[PDB]
Order: sequence, then structure tokens, then C-alpha cells
Amino acid sequence: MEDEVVRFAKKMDKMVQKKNAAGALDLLKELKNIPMTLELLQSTRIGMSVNAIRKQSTDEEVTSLAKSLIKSWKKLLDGPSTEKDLDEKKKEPAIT
Repeated sequence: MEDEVVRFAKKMDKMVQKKNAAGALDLLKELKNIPMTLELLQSTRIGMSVNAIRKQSTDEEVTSLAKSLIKSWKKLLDGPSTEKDLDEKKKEPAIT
């Protein structure tokens, strides 16, 4: 359900805007129990929302969870070498 996933992303964005660390954590836990495909991640960049939460989060477990999510994404990509040595794209320090 892409529409449902989009709603979760929208809700996640609201949590980021409200800076609700607890809400974000609960959503992250839910994401851990709900499997996502690489295509879903590519179409829905929920990782960006998680990364945004990481920037506004000083909780180590939240940052660790975000890192785990990205590593999981890389495992799904099955090409961590290019992501790790990603230099074909310009990485911005912050996303406005």
C-alpha cells in the first residue's frame, strides 16, 4: 500500500516538525516490524525523513537506529561499495 506508506511518511514529517522524539521513536519501531522493499524505499524516501529526525535528535539510540536503517537499505541494495564510496553524487551537508 503505497498510499498507506505515503501517509506514514507524512505522519513522520509531522513528527519531525513537532520535534516529537517519542513519536518518532514509536514510528521507527513500527517500521522495524513492517518490512519494506528497496523499491518502496526508492519511491518513498522515508530514509530522508529518518535522517532529518537524526539531525534533530540527540538520542544515541535514535542515531544508532538511523544508521541501522541505512545499513539495512544498503544490504537491500546489495551494493554497499558504491554507497560507501559514493562520490558520483554531491552530498549536501543539510537538506532544506
